[PDB]
Amino acid sequence: MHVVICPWLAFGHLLPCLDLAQRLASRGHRVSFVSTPRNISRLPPVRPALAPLVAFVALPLPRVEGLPDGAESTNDVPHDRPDMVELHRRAFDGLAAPFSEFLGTACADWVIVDVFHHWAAAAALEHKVPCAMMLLGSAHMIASIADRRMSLAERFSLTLSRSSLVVGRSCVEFEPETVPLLSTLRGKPITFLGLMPPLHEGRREDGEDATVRWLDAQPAKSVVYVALGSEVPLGVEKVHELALGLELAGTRFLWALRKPTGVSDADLLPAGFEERTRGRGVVATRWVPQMSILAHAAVGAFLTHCGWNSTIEGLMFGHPLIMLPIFGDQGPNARLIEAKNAGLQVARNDGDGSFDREGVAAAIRAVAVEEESSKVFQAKAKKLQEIVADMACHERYIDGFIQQLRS
Ligand SMILES: C=C1C[C@@]23CC[C@H]4[C@@](C)(CCC[C@@]4(C)C(=O)O[C@@H]4O[C@H](CO)[C@@H](O)[C@H](O)[C@H]4O)[C@@H]2CC[C@]1(O[C@@H]1O[C@H](CO[C@@H]2O[C@H](CO)[C@@H](O)[C@H](O)[C@H]2O)[C@@H](O)[C@H](O)[C@H]1O[C@@H]1O[C@H](CO)[C@@H](O)[C@H](O)[C@H]1O)C3
Ligand SMILES: O=c1ccn([C@@H]2O[C@H](COP(=O)(O)OP(=O)(O)O)[C@@H](O)[C@H]2O)c(=O)[nH]1
Repeated sequence: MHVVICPWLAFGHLLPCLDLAQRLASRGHRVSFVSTPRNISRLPPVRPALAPLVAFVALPLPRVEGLPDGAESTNDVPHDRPDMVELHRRAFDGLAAPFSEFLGTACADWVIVDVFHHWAAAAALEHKVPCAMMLLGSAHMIASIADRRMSLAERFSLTLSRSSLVVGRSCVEFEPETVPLLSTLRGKPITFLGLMPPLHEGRREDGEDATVRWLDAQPAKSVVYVALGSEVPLGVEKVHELALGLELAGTRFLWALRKPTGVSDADLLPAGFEERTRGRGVVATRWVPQMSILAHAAVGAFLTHCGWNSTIEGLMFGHPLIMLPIFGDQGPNARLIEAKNAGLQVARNDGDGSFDREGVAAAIRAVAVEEESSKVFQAKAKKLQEIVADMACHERYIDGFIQQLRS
Protein backbone atom coordinates (compact mmCIF):
# COMPACT_ATOMS: atom_id res chain seq x y z
CA MET A 1 0.00 0.00 0.00
CA HIS A 2 0.92 3.71 -0.40
CA VAL A 3 0.10 5.40 2.96
CA VAL A 4 0.12 9.24 3.23
CA ILE A 5 0.80 10.32 6.88
CA CYS A 6 0.05 13.94 8.00
CA PRO A 7 1.38 14.57 11.55
CA TRP A 8 0.32 17.57 13.65
CA LEU A 9 3.14 20.22 13.70
CA ALA A 10 4.41 19.09 17.12
CA PHE A 11 7.35 16.79 18.03
CA GLY A 12 5.07 14.55 20.20
CA HIS A 13 3.23 13.84 16.89
CA LEU A 14 6.09 14.06 14.33
CA LEU A 15 8.30 11.51 16.20
CA PRO A 16 5.79 8.60 16.56
CA CYS A 17 4.54 9.34 12.98
CA LEU A 18 8.14 8.92 11.70
CA ASP A 19 8.40 5.62 13.66
CA LEU A 20 5.03 4.46 12.22
CA ALA A 21 6.21 5.44 8.68
CA GLN A 22 9.32 3.22 9.12
CA ARG A 23 7.29 0.32 10.63
CA LEU A 24 5.02 0.48 7.50
CA ALA A 25 8.00 0.76 5.06
CA SER A 26 9.66 -2.22 6.91
CA ARG A 27 6.59 -4.37 5.94
CA GLY A 28 6.95 -3.30 2.26
CA HIS A 29 4.51 -0.34 2.19
CA ARG A 30 5.38 3.05 0.58
CA VAL A 31 4.90 6.11 2.88
CA SER A 32 4.53 9.82 2.00
CA PHE A 33 5.36 11.78 5.21
CA VAL A 34 3.68 15.19 4.65
CA SER A 35 4.84 18.13 6.79
CA THR A 36 6.60 21.53 6.73
CA PRO A 37 10.28 21.84 5.72
CA ARG A 38 11.95 22.99 9.01
CA ASN A 39 10.00 20.29 10.94
CA ILE A 40 11.18 17.62 8.44
CA SER A 41 14.81 18.95 8.65
CA ARG A 42 14.73 18.43 12.49
CA LEU A 43 13.66 14.73 12.31
CA PRO A 44 15.99 11.77 13.04
CA PRO A 45 17.23 10.19 9.79
CA VAL A 46 15.24 7.30 8.21
CA ARG A 47 17.18 3.94 8.19
CA PRO A 48 19.24 3.96 4.94
CA ALA A 49 17.65 0.55 4.03
CA LEU A 50 14.20 2.33 3.99
CA ALA A 51 15.38 5.57 2.23
CA PRO A 52 13.39 5.11 -1.06
CA LEU A 53 10.23 3.85 0.78
CA VAL A 54 9.64 6.96 3.00
CA ALA A 55 9.12 10.06 0.79
CA PHE A 56 9.21 13.42 2.64
CA VAL A 57 6.65 15.83 1.13
CA ALA A 58 7.54 19.37 2.32
CA LEU A 59 4.61 21.86 2.07
CA PRO A 60 5.87 25.35 3.05
CA LEU A 61 3.76 27.11 5.74
CA PRO A 62 2.11 30.20 4.19
CA ARG A 63 3.52 33.53 5.50
CA VAL A 64 1.29 35.19 8.18
CA GLU A 65 2.24 38.70 9.46
CA GLY A 66 3.44 38.31 13.12
CA LEU A 67 4.30 34.57 12.72
CA PRO A 68 8.11 34.20 12.40
CA ASP A 69 9.54 32.47 9.30
CA GLY A 70 10.66 29.08 10.71
CA ALA A 71 8.11 29.02 13.61
CA GLU A 72 6.57 25.78 12.25
CA SER A 73 5.86 23.63 15.38
CA THR A 74 4.43 23.85 18.91
CA ASN A 75 8.14 23.73 20.03
CA ASP A 76 8.65 27.12 18.21
CA VAL A 77 5.23 28.81 18.82
CA PRO A 78 4.84 29.07 22.61
CA HIS A 79 1.48 28.36 24.38
CA ASP A 80 2.24 31.42 26.62
CA ARG A 81 1.73 33.61 23.44
CA PRO A 82 -1.87 32.66 22.46
CA ASP A 83 -1.93 35.33 19.67
CA MET A 84 1.00 33.48 17.98
CA VAL A 85 -0.73 30.07 18.55
CA GLU A 86 -3.68 31.55 16.53
CA LEU A 87 -1.39 32.82 13.68
CA HIS A 88 0.25 29.33 13.49
CA ARG A 89 -3.26 27.73 13.32
CA ARG A 90 -4.08 30.09 10.38
CA ALA A 91 -0.78 29.15 8.62
CA PHE A 92 -1.43 25.40 9.23
CA ASP A 93 -4.96 25.58 7.71
CA GLY A 94 -3.36 27.35 4.67
CA LEU A 95 -1.71 23.96 3.80
CA ALA A 96 -5.17 22.74 2.54
CA ALA A 97 -4.84 23.60 -1.21
CA PRO A 98 -1.18 22.41 -1.61
CA PHE A 99 -2.06 19.15 0.23
CA SER A 100 -5.17 18.47 -1.97
CA GLU A 101 -3.01 19.16 -5.11
CA PHE A 102 -0.37 16.64 -3.82
CA LEU A 103 -2.99 13.95 -2.91
CA GLY A 104 -4.68 14.09 -6.38
CA THR A 105 -1.62 12.51 -8.13
CA ALA A 106 -0.20 10.55 -5.10
CA CYS A 107 -1.90 7.15 -5.93
CA ALA A 108 -2.63 6.88 -2.15
CA ASP A 109 -4.38 3.79 -0.64
CA TRP A 110 -4.83 5.54 2.78
CA VAL A 111 -4.44 9.01 4.31
CA ILE A 112 -3.60 8.94 8.05
CA VAL A 113 -4.31 12.47 9.41
CA ASP A 114 -3.75 14.01 12.86
CA VAL A 115 -6.24 15.50 15.37
CA PHE A 116 -6.73 18.98 13.69
CA HIS A 117 -6.26 17.95 9.98
CA HIS A 118 -9.91 18.72 9.03
CA TRP A 119 -8.74 19.91 5.54
CA ALA A 120 -6.60 16.75 4.90
CA ALA A 121 -9.70 14.61 5.75
CA ALA A 122 -11.72 16.81 3.28
CA ALA A 123 -9.01 16.19 0.59
CA ALA A 124 -9.19 12.39 1.27
CA LEU A 125 -13.01 12.51 0.65
CA GLU A 126 -12.53 14.68 -2.53
CA HIS A 127 -9.94 12.17 -3.99
CA LYS A 128 -11.87 9.04 -2.72
CA VAL A 129 -8.98 7.89 -0.44
CA PRO A 130 -10.01 6.31 2.91
CA CYS A 131 -8.95 8.49 5.87
CA ALA A 132 -7.82 7.31 9.36
CA MET A 133 -7.59 9.92 12.17
CA MET A 134 -4.68 9.44 14.61
CA LEU A 135 -5.54 9.76 18.30
CA LEU A 136 -2.24 8.13 19.36
CA GLY A 137 -2.96 8.20 23.10
CA SER A 138 -4.18 5.77 25.76
CA ALA A 139 -7.50 3.88 25.65
CA HIS A 140 -8.34 5.78 28.92
CA MET A 141 -7.89 9.12 27.02
CA ILE A 142 -10.12 7.93 24.09
CA ALA A 143 -12.78 6.91 26.71
CA SER A 144 -12.44 10.48 28.17
CA ILE A 145 -13.08 12.12 24.73
CA ALA A 146 -16.25 9.91 24.40
CA ASP A 147 -17.42 11.07 27.90
CA ARG A 148 -15.73 14.42 28.60
CA ARG A 149 -15.91 16.15 32.05
CA MET A 150 -13.05 27.23 14.75
CA SER A 151 -12.28 26.29 18.41
CA LEU A 152 -9.87 23.40 19.23
CA ALA A 153 -12.92 21.20 20.09
CA GLU A 154 -14.54 22.12 16.70
CA ARG A 155 -11.31 21.46 14.66
CA PHE A 156 -11.01 18.00 16.33
CA SER A 157 -14.77 17.22 15.96
CA LEU A 158 -14.72 18.13 12.20
CA THR A 159 -11.57 15.98 11.52
CA LEU A 160 -13.21 13.01 13.35
CA SER A 161 -16.52 13.45 11.37
CA ARG A 162 -14.64 13.15 8.01
CA SER A 163 -12.52 10.08 9.02
CA SER A 164 -13.56 6.39 8.66
CA LEU A 165 -11.26 5.00 11.43
CA VAL A 166 -9.76 6.29 14.74
CA VAL A 167 -6.26 4.93 15.62
CA GLY A 168 -5.15 4.64 19.31
CA ARG A 169 -1.67 3.82 20.74
CA SER A 170 -2.40 1.13 23.35
CA CYS A 171 -3.50 -2.51 23.68
CA VAL A 172 -5.70 -4.75 25.85
CA GLU A 173 -2.54 -6.10 27.65
CA PHE A 174 -1.77 -2.55 28.97
CA GLU A 175 -5.41 -1.32 29.46
CA PRO A 176 -7.56 -4.46 29.97
CA GLU A 177 -10.03 -2.27 31.97
CA THR A 178 -10.76 0.05 28.96
CA VAL A 179 -9.92 -1.44 25.51
CA PRO A 180 -12.79 -4.04 25.59
CA LEU A 181 -15.32 -1.23 26.41
CA LEU A 182 -14.46 0.91 23.32
CA SER A 183 -16.09 0.32 19.88
CA THR A 184 -16.66 3.71 18.16
CA LEU A 185 -15.92 7.45 18.51
CA ARG A 186 -18.55 9.61 16.69
CA GLY A 187 -19.71 6.27 15.13
CA LYS A 188 -16.20 5.65 13.62
CA PRO A 189 -14.48 2.33 14.55
CA ILE A 190 -11.60 2.65 17.09
CA THR A 191 -8.54 0.44 16.40
CA PHE A 192 -5.42 0.18 18.63
CA LEU A 193 -2.02 -0.25 16.87
CA GLY A 194 -0.29 -1.28 20.17
CA LEU A 195 2.05 0.86 22.32
CA MET A 196 4.59 1.19 19.41
CA PRO A 197 7.55 1.75 21.79
CA PRO A 198 10.36 3.61 19.95
CA LEU A 199 13.77 2.23 18.84
CA HIS A 200 17.23 3.79 19.48
CA GLU A 201 17.93 3.24 15.70
CA GLY A 202 14.85 5.44 14.90
CA ARG A 203 15.74 8.33 17.26
CA ARG A 204 19.47 8.48 16.39
CA GLU A 205 20.85 10.53 19.34
CA ASP A 206 24.52 11.17 20.37
CA GLY A 207 25.91 8.76 23.05
CA GLU A 208 28.59 11.50 23.57
CA ASP A 209 25.95 14.24 24.29
CA ALA A 210 27.16 16.27 27.35
CA THR A 211 24.08 15.06 29.36
CA VAL A 212 24.96 11.37 28.68
CA ARG A 213 28.66 11.96 29.64
CA TRP A 214 27.37 13.53 32.92
CA LEU A 215 25.05 10.49 33.54
CA ASP A 216 28.15 8.25 32.94
CA ALA A 217 29.71 9.87 36.09
CA GLN A 218 26.68 8.97 38.36
CA PRO A 219 25.98 5.63 40.10
CA ALA A 220 23.17 3.24 39.00
CA LYS A 221 19.56 4.46 39.51
CA SER A 222 20.79 7.62 41.36
CA VAL A 223 19.46 10.33 38.93
CA VAL A 224 15.92 11.77 38.65
CA TYR A 225 15.50 12.74 34.98
CA VAL A 226 13.15 15.77 34.65
CA ALA A 227 11.49 16.67 31.31
CA LEU A 228 8.08 18.09 30.30
CA GLY A 229 8.12 17.13 26.59
CA SER A 230 8.36 19.51 23.64
CA GLU A 231 5.62 22.17 24.12
CA VAL A 232 3.64 22.47 27.43
CA PRO A 233 4.08 25.91 29.03
CA LEU A 234 5.58 26.28 32.52
CA GLY A 235 5.78 29.93 33.65
CA VAL A 236 8.88 31.22 35.49
CA GLU A 237 7.17 31.07 38.97
CA LYS A 238 6.36 27.35 38.35
CA VAL A 239 9.94 26.73 37.04
CA HIS A 240 11.24 28.11 40.40
CA GLU A 241 8.90 25.82 42.46
CA LEU A 242 10.02 22.77 40.39
CA ALA A 243 13.71 23.82 40.82
CA LEU A 244 13.42 24.34 44.60
CA GLY A 245 11.45 21.05 45.00
CA LEU A 246 14.27 19.19 43.16
CA GLU A 247 16.87 20.93 45.40
CA LEU A 248 15.01 20.22 48.69
CA ALA A 249 14.46 16.46 47.94
CA GLY A 250 18.29 16.21 47.57
CA THR A 251 18.57 13.65 44.68
CA ARG A 252 20.89 13.96 41.69
CA PHE A 253 18.88 15.31 38.72
CA LEU A 254 19.13 15.91 34.97
CA TRP A 255 16.54 18.52 33.92
CA ALA A 256 15.59 19.25 30.27
CA LEU A 257 13.94 22.71 30.67
CA ARG A 258 12.27 24.91 28.01
CA LYS A 259 12.39 28.67 28.75
CA PRO A 260 9.14 30.60 29.30
CA THR A 261 8.80 33.36 26.62
CA GLY A 262 10.47 36.71 27.48
CA VAL A 263 12.24 35.46 30.67
CA SER A 264 15.88 36.63 31.10
CA ASP A 265 18.60 33.95 31.58
CA ALA A 266 19.38 35.52 35.02
CA ASP A 267 15.67 35.17 36.04
CA LEU A 268 15.01 31.61 34.70
CA LEU A 269 16.13 29.70 37.86
CA PRO A 270 16.09 30.62 41.57
CA ALA A 271 19.03 32.83 42.68
CA GLY A 272 22.05 30.58 43.48
CA PHE A 273 20.18 27.32 42.52
CA GLU A 274 22.69 26.32 39.75
CA GLU A 275 25.68 27.07 42.05
CA ARG A 276 24.18 25.17 45.05
CA THR A 277 23.20 22.08 42.94
CA ARG A 278 26.23 22.07 40.52
CA GLY A 279 27.66 18.95 42.25
CA ARG A 280 24.46 16.81 41.91
CA GLY A 281 22.34 18.32 39.09
CA VAL A 282 22.44 19.55 35.46
CA VAL A 283 19.88 21.86 33.79
CA ALA A 284 19.92 21.70 29.94
CA THR A 285 17.88 24.48 28.23
CA ARG A 286 18.07 22.63 24.89
CA TRP A 287 16.66 19.49 23.22
CA VAL A 288 18.17 16.40 24.96
CA PRO A 289 18.53 12.80 23.73
CA GLN A 290 15.62 11.51 25.86
CA MET A 291 15.89 7.85 24.62
CA SER A 292 19.66 7.71 25.48
CA ILE A 293 18.89 9.29 28.90
CA LEU A 294 15.98 6.93 29.81
CA ALA A 295 18.03 3.89 28.59
CA HIS A 296 20.95 5.00 30.90
CA ALA A 297 21.81 2.90 34.03
CA ALA A 298 22.19 6.12 36.16
CA VAL A 299 18.48 7.12 35.76
CA GLY A 300 16.04 5.91 38.46
CA ALA A 301 12.81 7.95 38.58
CA PHE A 302 11.40 10.10 35.73
CA LEU A 303 9.74 13.41 36.68
CA THR A 304 7.49 13.61 33.59
CA HIS A 305 4.55 15.73 32.37
CA CYS A 306 3.01 12.35 31.23
CA GLY A 307 2.87 13.12 27.53
CA TRP A 308 2.03 9.69 26.03
CA ASN A 309 5.46 9.36 24.28
CA SER A 310 7.32 10.13 27.57
CA THR A 311 5.01 7.77 29.57
CA ILE A 312 5.79 4.87 27.18
CA GLU A 313 9.53 5.76 26.99
CA GLY A 314 9.80 5.97 30.82
CA LEU A 315 8.01 2.61 31.40
CA MET A 316 9.78 0.77 28.50
CA PHE A 317 13.01 1.32 30.57
CA GLY A 318 11.26 0.39 33.89
CA HIS A 319 11.31 3.89 35.50
CA PRO A 320 8.71 4.80 38.13
CA LEU A 321 7.12 8.18 37.33
CA ILE A 322 6.91 11.42 39.35
CA MET A 323 4.00 12.96 37.48
CA LEU A 324 3.39 16.67 36.76
CA PRO A 325 0.66 16.73 34.07
CA ILE A 326 0.09 20.17 32.45
CA PHE A 327 -2.60 19.89 29.71
CA GLY A 328 -4.49 17.72 27.21
CA ASP A 329 -4.11 13.94 27.68
CA GLN A 330 -1.47 14.35 30.47
CA GLY A 331 -3.94 14.30 33.40
CA PRO A 332 -5.64 11.10 32.17
CA ASN A 333 -2.20 9.53 31.43
CA ALA A 334 -0.96 10.39 34.98
CA ARG A 335 -4.12 8.97 36.63
CA LEU A 336 -3.84 5.78 34.49
CA ILE A 337 -0.23 5.11 35.65
CA GLU A 338 -1.06 6.10 39.29
CA ALA A 339 -3.86 3.43 39.18
CA LYS A 340 -1.14 0.89 38.10
CA ASN A 341 0.89 1.88 41.25
CA ALA A 342 3.98 2.71 39.06
CA GLY A 343 4.13 6.43 39.93
CA LEU A 344 2.69 9.32 41.95
CA GLN A 345 1.35 12.75 40.95
CA VAL A 346 2.83 15.93 42.49
CA ALA A 347 0.07 17.34 44.79
CA ARG A 348 -2.04 20.05 43.05
CA ASN A 349 -4.44 22.60 44.68
CA ASP A 350 -8.12 21.45 44.36
CA GLY A 351 -9.07 24.95 43.06
CA ASP A 352 -6.42 26.40 40.66
CA GLY A 353 -4.39 23.15 40.04
CA SER A 354 -1.16 24.91 41.25
CA PHE A 355 1.90 23.09 42.76
CA ASP A 356 4.79 24.21 45.02
CA ARG A 357 8.30 23.11 46.05
CA GLU A 358 6.87 21.09 49.01
CA GLY A 359 4.56 19.06 46.68
CA VAL A 360 7.45 18.44 44.23
CA ALA A 361 9.89 17.37 47.05
CA ALA A 362 7.23 15.07 48.67
CA ALA A 363 6.55 13.28 45.33
CA ILE A 364 10.31 12.86 44.65
CA ARG A 365 10.84 11.49 48.22
CA ALA A 366 7.91 9.00 47.91
CA VAL A 367 8.92 7.64 44.45
CA ALA A 368 12.76 7.96 44.50
CA VAL A 369 14.10 8.32 48.12
CA GLU A 370 12.00 6.59 50.87
CA GLU A 371 13.32 2.96 50.94
CA GLU A 372 9.97 1.08 51.25
CA SER A 373 7.70 3.16 48.89
CA SER A 374 10.50 3.62 46.25
CA LYS A 375 11.10 -0.21 46.23
CA VAL A 376 7.35 -0.82 45.52
CA PHE A 377 7.15 1.90 42.78
CA GLN A 378 10.29 0.34 41.15
CA ALA A 379 8.75 -3.20 41.24
CA LYS A 380 5.40 -1.93 39.80
CA ALA A 381 7.24 0.00 36.99
CA LYS A 382 9.21 -3.22 36.17
CA LYS A 383 5.87 -5.16 35.90
CA LEU A 384 4.63 -2.51 33.38
CA GLN A 385 8.02 -2.68 31.52
CA GLU A 386 7.24 -6.43 30.84
CA ILE A 387 4.20 -5.22 28.75
CA VAL A 388 5.53 -1.88 27.37
CA ALA A 389 8.94 -3.30 26.18
CA ASP A 390 7.47 -6.51 24.59
CA MET A 391 8.63 -5.46 21.07
CA ALA A 392 7.28 -8.74 19.46
CA CYS A 393 3.80 -8.03 20.98
CA HIS A 394 3.78 -4.39 19.69
CA GLU A 395 5.06 -5.52 16.22
CA ARG A 396 2.09 -8.01 16.05
CA TYR A 397 -0.23 -5.01 16.78
CA ILE A 398 1.34 -3.05 13.85
CA ASP A 399 0.69 -6.13 11.60
CA GLY A 400 -2.96 -6.18 12.89
CA PHE A 401 -3.29 -2.43 12.12
CA ILE A 402 -2.07 -3.01 8.51
CA GLN A 403 -4.68 -5.84 8.17
CA GLN A 404 -7.39 -3.39 9.46
CA LEU A 405 -6.30 -0.89 6.70
CA ARG A 406 -6.64 -3.73 4.09
CA SER A 407 -10.15 -4.63 5.48
C1 LIG B 1 -13.19 18.73 24.42
C2 LIG B 1 -11.89 18.52 24.40
C3 LIG B 1 -11.17 17.20 24.48
C4 LIG B 1 -9.66 17.54 24.27
C5 LIG B 1 -8.78 16.55 25.00
C6 LIG B 1 -7.31 16.68 24.66
C7 LIG B 1 -7.13 16.45 23.16
C8 LIG B 1 -7.85 17.56 22.32
C9 LIG B 1 -7.17 18.93 22.43
C10 LIG B 1 -7.80 17.13 20.83
C11 LIG B 1 -6.41 16.78 20.33
C12 LIG B 1 -5.77 15.70 21.18
C13 LIG B 1 -5.70 16.05 22.68
C14 LIG B 1 -5.23 14.79 23.45
C15 LIG B 1 -4.66 17.12 23.01
O1 LIG B 1 -4.59 17.68 24.07
O2 LIG B 1 -3.83 17.37 21.99
C16 LIG B 1 -2.86 18.39 22.19
O3 LIG B 1 -3.49 19.64 21.97
C17 LIG B 1 -2.59 20.76 22.09
C18 LIG B 1 -3.42 22.02 22.01
O4 LIG B 1 -4.21 22.18 23.18
C19 LIG B 1 -1.55 20.63 21.00
O5 LIG B 1 -0.68 21.76 21.01
C20 LIG B 1 -0.78 19.35 21.23
O6 LIG B 1 0.25 19.19 20.25
C21 LIG B 1 -1.73 18.17 21.19
O7 LIG B 1 -1.04 16.96 21.49
C22 LIG B 1 -9.36 17.57 22.75
C23 LIG B 1 -10.23 18.64 22.04
C24 LIG B 1 -10.52 19.92 22.83
C25 LIG B 1 -10.83 19.62 24.30
O8 LIG B 1 -11.28 20.75 25.03
C26 LIG B 1 -10.72 22.01 24.80
O9 LIG B 1 -9.43 22.09 25.38
C27 LIG B 1 -8.80 23.37 25.18
C28 LIG B 1 -7.38 23.25 25.67
O10 LIG B 1 -6.65 24.39 25.16
C29 LIG B 1 -5.31 24.43 25.55
O11 LIG B 1 -5.22 24.89 26.89
C30 LIG B 1 -3.87 24.95 27.38
C31 LIG B 1 -3.94 25.29 28.84
O12 LIG B 1 -4.54 24.24 29.60
C32 LIG B 1 -3.09 25.98 26.55
O13 LIG B 1 -1.74 25.99 27.00
C33 LIG B 1 -3.15 25.63 25.07
O14 LIG B 1 -2.61 26.69 24.28
C34 LIG B 1 -4.58 25.39 24.61
O15 LIG B 1 -4.59 24.85 23.29
C35 LIG B 1 -9.60 24.44 25.91
O16 LIG B 1 -9.01 25.71 25.68
C36 LIG B 1 -11.03 24.45 25.41
O17 LIG B 1 -11.81 25.32 26.22
C37 LIG B 1 -11.66 23.05 25.43
O18 LIG B 1 -12.86 23.06 24.65
C38 LIG B 1 -14.09 23.10 25.33
O19 LIG B 1 -14.31 21.89 26.05
C39 LIG B 1 -15.52 21.91 26.82
C40 LIG B 1 -15.54 20.64 27.63
O20 LIG B 1 -15.43 19.49 26.79
C41 LIG B 1 -16.72 22.07 25.88
O21 LIG B 1 -17.91 22.19 26.66
C42 LIG B 1 -16.55 23.31 25.01
O22 LIG B 1 -17.59 23.36 24.03
C43 LIG B 1 -15.20 23.30 24.31
O23 LIG B 1 -14.97 24.51 23.59
C44 LIG B 1 -9.60 18.94 24.91
O1 LIG C 1 14.35 17.45 25.19
C1 LIG C 1 13.56 16.60 24.71
C2 LIG C 1 12.19 16.70 24.91
C3 LIG C 1 11.35 15.75 24.34
N1 LIG C 1 11.86 14.73 23.62
C4 LIG C 1 10.98 13.75 22.98
O2 LIG C 1 9.81 14.43 22.54
C5 LIG C 1 8.66 13.59 22.70
C6 LIG C 1 7.69 14.30 23.61
O3 LIG C 1 6.39 13.74 23.44
P1 LIG C 1 5.36 13.64 24.67
O4 LIG C 1 4.14 12.96 24.13
O5 LIG C 1 6.04 13.04 25.85
O6 LIG C 1 5.02 15.18 25.08
P2 LIG C 1 4.58 16.46 24.18
O7 LIG C 1 5.86 17.08 23.70
O8 LIG C 1 3.68 15.97 23.08
O9 LIG C 1 3.87 17.30 25.21
C7 LIG C 1 9.16 12.27 23.27
O10 LIG C 1 9.21 11.32 22.19
C8 LIG C 1 10.52 12.61 23.85
O11 LIG C 1 11.43 11.52 23.78
C9 LIG C 1 13.26 14.66 23.43
O12 LIG C 1 13.74 13.71 22.76
N2 LIG C 1 14.05 15.58 23.98
